[PDB]
Amino acid sequence: SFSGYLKLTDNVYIKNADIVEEAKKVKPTVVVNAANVYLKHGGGVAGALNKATNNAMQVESDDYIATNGPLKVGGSCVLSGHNLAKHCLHVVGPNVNKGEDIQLLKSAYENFNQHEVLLAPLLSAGIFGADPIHSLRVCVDTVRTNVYLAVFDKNLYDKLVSSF
Ligand SMILES: O=C(Nc1ccc(C(=O)NCc2c(C(=O)O)[nH]c3ccccc23)cc1)NC1CC1
Repeated sequence: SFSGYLKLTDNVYIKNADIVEEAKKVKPTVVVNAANVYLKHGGGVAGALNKATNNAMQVESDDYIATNGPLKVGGSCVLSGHNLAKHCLHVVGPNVNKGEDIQLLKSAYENFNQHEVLLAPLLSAGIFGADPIHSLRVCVDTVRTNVYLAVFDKNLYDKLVSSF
């Protein structure tokens, strides 16, 4: 099971870890991907998860978009977790670097409530441009199911814990 996580609330836990390595070790029921609306997994968490699947995540994602069209910002879809998890919940948080509305971050975290337990990154953080301290606050105030947050950067992890 999940190990070495610091407890933040009744249901939110956090660890300084690479979500790829965490997923390979735990093989959770659900791993969250920090997706974009086109499911083009180029960089950040999405690029790293896709690379770990040997591009199988991108092949499945392209078939999903060809059938269904793009997701909405704040929306999600459930696909295979391949070699990382039973399922991957692809969630689209707003990308501040593309000018998207930061109020959609709460809608993005609401997708997590459809799953009892998840391994996840902070949405809209990293290359999506939002303040990770804000993202953690919205996560704690929105998600009611059990969420295990993996924060790649050690210095950001320490700041997130110390300012919580
Ligand atoms: O390449 C990797 N891992 C690996 C590579 C990159 C990341 C990463 O961009 N993280 C930042 C991030 C966070 C976060 O950390 O809060 N949230 C986000 C939301 C959207 C986009 C990005 C982020 C994460 C993991 N592993 C290989 C070597 C075995």
